[PDB]
Amino acid sequence: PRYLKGWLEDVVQLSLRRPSVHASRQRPIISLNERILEFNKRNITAIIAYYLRKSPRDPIEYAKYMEPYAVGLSIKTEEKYFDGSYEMLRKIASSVSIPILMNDFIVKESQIDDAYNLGADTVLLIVEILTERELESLLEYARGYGMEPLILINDENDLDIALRIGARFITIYSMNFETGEINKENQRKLISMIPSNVVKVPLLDFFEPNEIEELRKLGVNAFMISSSLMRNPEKIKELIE
Repeated sequence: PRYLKGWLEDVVQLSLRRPSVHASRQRPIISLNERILEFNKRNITAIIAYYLRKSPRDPIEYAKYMEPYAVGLSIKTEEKYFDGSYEMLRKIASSVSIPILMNDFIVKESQIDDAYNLGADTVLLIVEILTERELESLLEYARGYGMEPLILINDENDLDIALRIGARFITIYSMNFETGEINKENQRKLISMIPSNVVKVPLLDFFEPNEIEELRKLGVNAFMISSSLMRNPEKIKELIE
């Protein structure tokens, strides 16, 4: 990975030393990008429900609530800052039958092995914390499992590296990791720069209906929604309806 500052460097250090799990996988991969494409074809609004426990609700109950509606779940497995775990990942992936994104700070191959062995269907990769060669190598490694990883971009330089290595599945955070805040203006700009054959997923804390169709008409394939659904989980039924 690169050398970073602040909590993010602590997390990268922690991730580098994270022990690998001895679990072996319990069910097939349920492809997240492919299910999004299927939902697009069928005109079903595609929502990744984003859970996390803490940042710099019961996770199983959340996952079961969202299962009938979400295109996938994002499950945070970073431990120190987000209070995530591998065991919770495992127990969600064994409890619901929709795709699971392992949302973490992946800086080595064994973390992708951990994702596969725990039941996750794909992993997050973050351009900002990796070199281009690392990103490419981790991209190919994930694809070895049948996982198209979800590539996180925060700015146009991140986008350009993602496209340079051939990414096919991108999440647009447009986030300053120092503040945890999303630049929604930049997000719209970046979405408008991504080629049509890349599955594109903005992260939204809140939405309004106007905003959802304006983004759909920019070609967005799915929406990953955090705060609104933690507050009001029932909103995902409205989104599907």
